[PDB]
Amino acid sequence: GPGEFFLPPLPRLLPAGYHPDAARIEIASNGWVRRMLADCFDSEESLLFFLRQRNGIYGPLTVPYAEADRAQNIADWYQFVTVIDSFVSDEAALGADHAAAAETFAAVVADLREGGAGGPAASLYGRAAQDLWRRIAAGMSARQVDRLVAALEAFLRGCAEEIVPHFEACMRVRVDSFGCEFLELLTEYAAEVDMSRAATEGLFDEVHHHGMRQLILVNDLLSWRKEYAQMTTVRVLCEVEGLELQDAVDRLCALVEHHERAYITARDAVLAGPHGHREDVRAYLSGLDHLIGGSQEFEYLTPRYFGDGSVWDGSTSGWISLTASVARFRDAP
Amino acid sequence: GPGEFFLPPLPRLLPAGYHPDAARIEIASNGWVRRMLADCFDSEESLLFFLRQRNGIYGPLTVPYAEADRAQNIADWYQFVTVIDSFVSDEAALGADHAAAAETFAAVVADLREGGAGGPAASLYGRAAQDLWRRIAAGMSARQVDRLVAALEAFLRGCAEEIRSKLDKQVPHFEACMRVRVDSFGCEFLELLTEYAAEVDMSRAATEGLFDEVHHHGMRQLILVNDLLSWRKEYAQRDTMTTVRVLCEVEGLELQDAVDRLCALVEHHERAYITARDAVLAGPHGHREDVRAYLSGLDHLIGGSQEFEYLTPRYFGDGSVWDGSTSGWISLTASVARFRDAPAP
Ligand code: NA
Ligand code: NA
Ligand code: NA
Repeated sequence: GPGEFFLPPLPRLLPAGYHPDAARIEIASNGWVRRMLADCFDSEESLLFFLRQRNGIYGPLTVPYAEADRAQNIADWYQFVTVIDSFVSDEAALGADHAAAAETFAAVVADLREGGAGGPAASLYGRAAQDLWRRIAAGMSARQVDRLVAALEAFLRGCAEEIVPHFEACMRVRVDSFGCEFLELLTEYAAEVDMSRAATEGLFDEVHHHGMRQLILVNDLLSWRKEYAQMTTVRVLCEVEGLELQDAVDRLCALVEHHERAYITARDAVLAGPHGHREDVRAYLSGLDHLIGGSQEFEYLTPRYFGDGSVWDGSTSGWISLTASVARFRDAP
Repeated sequence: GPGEFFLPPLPRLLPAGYHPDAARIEIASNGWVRRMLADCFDSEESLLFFLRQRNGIYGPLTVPYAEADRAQNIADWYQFVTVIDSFVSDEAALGADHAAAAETFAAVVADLREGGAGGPAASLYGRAAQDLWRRIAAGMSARQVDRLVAALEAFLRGCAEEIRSKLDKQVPHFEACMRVRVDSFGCEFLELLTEYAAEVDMSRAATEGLFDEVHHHGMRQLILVNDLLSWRKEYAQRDTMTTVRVLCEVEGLELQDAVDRLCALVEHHERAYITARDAVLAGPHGHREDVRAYLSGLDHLIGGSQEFEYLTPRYFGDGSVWDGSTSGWISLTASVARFRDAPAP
């Protein structure tokens, strides 16, 4: 096996800012995870393992421009989806199997839209979902709440089902599963805009295609240690195309740059076009800029990817152990 | 011995603010610790144990009003002082007889005194101290630089007295404990660094004793809160210089009685700090922008130090993650601790 690969400097063209309250939001998010989601963990050990991933600072890194309340709401949302994704591992815990998922999660979310706790199916996470719905729905248009309903249903269905021929079919499945519709809706929420109409008309089809593909590729690169040990572009290149790891990494880093520059081109085309003068469109596009820059800053930071025990030292390029329990970028092999 | 104690709600009357770049300053401060101090630790794994304590967020929690560069300088200083404190506090690293202790300690003293010298340092502590001195002394008046020299000397005198208290197996009476800890806690450092962060020079006012009451009560508040939040980690260790040990072993109090007494004392000194501060603010210097900036700086030092001490795994155990709770039952025996609303049955 390789045991060690080199991650070169990535373009990092887009703003990566921290919310002015990022450190405090991470702690208050951690507090909310204990209060609302403790029962999803089989012990204090498992909860703290999760809290050590610092998932609570993702929100403030993606929406550094947002009002503190909305930044807290998004930080708690992302911890919530990560807990349910990673730690709610039983059809009993989630409230449905793959068979029952559709009509079950339709009724859970129907109940949440009404201000309830999503009923017996949602027993270990419905108080959590209710608290987030209360906070977030209040600052959303009714169209946005329709979209949140569909987004949360798909997410829980996606979870129930979880219990390639080529690279592009990998990209298609990574895009369908990354939660892009959530990210897009929450970007609108943070920026206090409603892009519901412009988005159905396809104004953002190109910026979303490149934006989300950049997010996914950066994520596949920085999550490769975690995934190697457990559906990802790195695995497709190595196994389906038979590339050496370093060649796969080099290919994916160049692909990050392709989609990053193409995102900027496509964003600039909307800014130059007949909706580009609109302030809400500008605010949304700045939102996506900070989501893309901030997600990558977050992905360097998290012990979810560098191993429980790791503490980021700010290094972003160099040699990294594929296998070691705890990793960091070293300036030599 | 008791297995737990109850920490009642403390007054928490003073502002605990985070620097707007706090998260980022912590990471960069972790980077400085690896670049300058990696070789102070026995391994990568002991370096990570130290980095997991989040000592890098102390700076941004105590000078949230400062410019980012000065906040970074203070963040790095506090991490460095925490390393020095853990080395001199460690009988194995230092020596557990006078002779061996004194030789090791003399090397630490000589290394840190290289900080403000003209020739390059050879030691790990010397190069770290030189780096921090060059960054900080650049933002200081000549009088503040002399005071920085005196602050290091005060800190080292205090460390020497804490070391001797272990060697001689002697718990000080409360007033001798507080008198040592004003040195060992680095109060002169914190005062000067608070002027530096606020970009003021209080050298003249301090010489005239404008802040004697403000300092007396504010520093006592800081030391007492630190003693309460550090007890979990200090309780099994021996002859350490903490008022919890003074009240238990010198004055014969049961742990919970000692804790309750020290919480009453935190509130005494915290209210006396606010009264003393308000007197300066109402007095013939109280309109001065620099005086007001300094006292606002001490408010944030006092509030932020307490916030930091609740969050750090240095106190709540490696692997702990603060949930924001500030009062309740705390285990002395658990490998990780947090405040609970019931005792262990
Ligand atoms: Na902050
Ligand atoms: Na996980
Ligand atoms: Na690192």
